Amino acid sequence: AVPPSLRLPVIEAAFPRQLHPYWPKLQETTRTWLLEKRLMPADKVEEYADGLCYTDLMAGYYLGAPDEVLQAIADYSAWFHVWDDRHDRDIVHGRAGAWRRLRGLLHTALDSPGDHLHHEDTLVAGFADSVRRLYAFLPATWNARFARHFHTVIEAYDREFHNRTRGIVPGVEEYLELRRLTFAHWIWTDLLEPSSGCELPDAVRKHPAYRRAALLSQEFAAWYNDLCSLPKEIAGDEVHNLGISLITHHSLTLEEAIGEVRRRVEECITEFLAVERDALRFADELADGTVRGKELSGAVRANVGNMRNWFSSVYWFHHESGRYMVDSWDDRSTPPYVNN
Ligand SMILES: NCCC(O)(P(=O)(O)O)P(=O)(O)O
Ligand SMILES: [Mg+2]
Ligand SMILES: [Mg+2]
Ligand SMILES: [Mg+2]
Repeated sequence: AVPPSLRLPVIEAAFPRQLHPYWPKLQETTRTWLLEKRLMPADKVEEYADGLCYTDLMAGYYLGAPDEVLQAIADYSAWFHVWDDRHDRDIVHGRAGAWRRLRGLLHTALDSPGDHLHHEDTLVAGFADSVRRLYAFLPATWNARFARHFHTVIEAYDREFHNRTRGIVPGVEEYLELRRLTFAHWIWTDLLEPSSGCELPDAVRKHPAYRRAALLSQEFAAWYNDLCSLPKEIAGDEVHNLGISLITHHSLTLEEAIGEVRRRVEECITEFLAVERDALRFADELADGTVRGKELSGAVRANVGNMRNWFSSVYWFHHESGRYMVDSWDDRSTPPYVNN
């Protein structure tokens, strides 16, 4: 089971895990994609890819997604972790120019992914393949919203690059704002929509209950990552972690900061339970007797159900994934699955 310091009894009792039926094929298809797109060396794909559990993380989240939608999401999620690793290595090795050029290419490819499917930088070509596929499911209005959100994510990664190269730890509130962008809260929230087959109108997805449920699902996922990834992040000189901000700016000991992060995570769960009632009541209200109302109600219900599924998927991912097993590495500062 889960060690006491990381255990969340409410998740275990009230957020039962779910798994999408396409998971076995999803796992192998993403492994093949990482190999074919040269996002990881063949030996590292064979030794670590399945053990990283990226497809499991998505298959526990976007329940009900069409298989091809889930495949594009899973490829994107694996890509997103490889990009996190590249960013980290560029920082560690002082590759400011390589990072700046990658950042510019990602902004361009995000707006024009088809143009970049055969780019010489394999990380850019793999990004472009996953994004072009994500852009084929819903109207171009959704694509434009995904792009606006991801442009903001890329710039948050750039701010992290500057923080780490200058040895700056953000303040707590600065960190919490930044973390909604580096974790890509609004991208995961956008991806609920192709998974349930419907672009939600602005009036629906901006309803306060939908917005707050979406926010709390992501805050839990990001801050539980902070709690569980703290050991590897301290070992890797990462500065972006709520516990690190608390130690640096509020004078907490390691133990005190861990307890504070845990309490904030636990409160996300019970705040989510309150707002979920309101979001499901809104879903009921959307079912106004019309065909479109039934469609919107069902989509909102499926999306809020997946906001709930994110809690359990993220919880178990952190205990299953090889990504965080720092105690097993020869060099605690260099995870074996990254290209160093
Ligand atoms: N979400 C991507 C990877 C992370 O969660 P990880 O802790 O590096 O796995 P980050 O903290 O960098 O956001
Ligand atoms: Mg990271
Ligand atoms: Mg990161
Ligand atoms: Mg982390």
